[PDB]
Amino acid sequence: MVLSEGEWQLVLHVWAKVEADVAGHGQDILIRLFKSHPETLEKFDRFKHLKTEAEMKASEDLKKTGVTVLTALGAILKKKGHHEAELKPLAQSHATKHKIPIKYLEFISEAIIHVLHSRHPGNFGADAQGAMNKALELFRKDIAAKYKELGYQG
Ligand code: HEM
Repeated sequence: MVLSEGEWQLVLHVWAKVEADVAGHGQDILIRLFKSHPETLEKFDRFKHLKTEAEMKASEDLKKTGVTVLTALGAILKKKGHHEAELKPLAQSHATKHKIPIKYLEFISEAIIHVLHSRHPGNFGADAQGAMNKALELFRKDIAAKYKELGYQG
């Protein structure tokens, strides 16, 4: 697929707001994911044991991971499609080391869209949510293709 420049503009415009508070958006998105699809919290050996949202909010580890995720995703979105090199290392560790199914990446894409919408309603109308969705779908289609080349396709 190929996003038009106007769609990338809408995606990078709302992402610039996310970047004013990366750690906070990171926390929100992961808790959103773990509350919605708790089985995903099992993939994290570091803080699998967290029982409640309050515990999750107080975990420094969870907040660092959220920043690592968002920093890596933002470097991929900024490429505007030319992300081949950033994807490789990412696909290899999630398919071989952590064993993350494509399905789970759909769940987090869903959590990212939920949070942008709640935090940024003015910059996240229907056209901007459509563009973000296109950008995340593109990301998942290329990572799934790389999983396949790596022998995992989950
Ligand atoms: C926007 C999607 C995602 C991005 C960009 C992302 C990015 C990253 C990055 C950069 C790291 C650190 C380096 C590495 O291990 O390769 C990481 C580690 C990890 N990721 Fe992801 N990830 C994504 C989705 C997920 C999902 C959906 C799961 C879980 C259901 C997952 C599970 C993990 C685990 C278990 C680790 C290790 C955590 C720790 O021990 O430090 N990731 N991820």
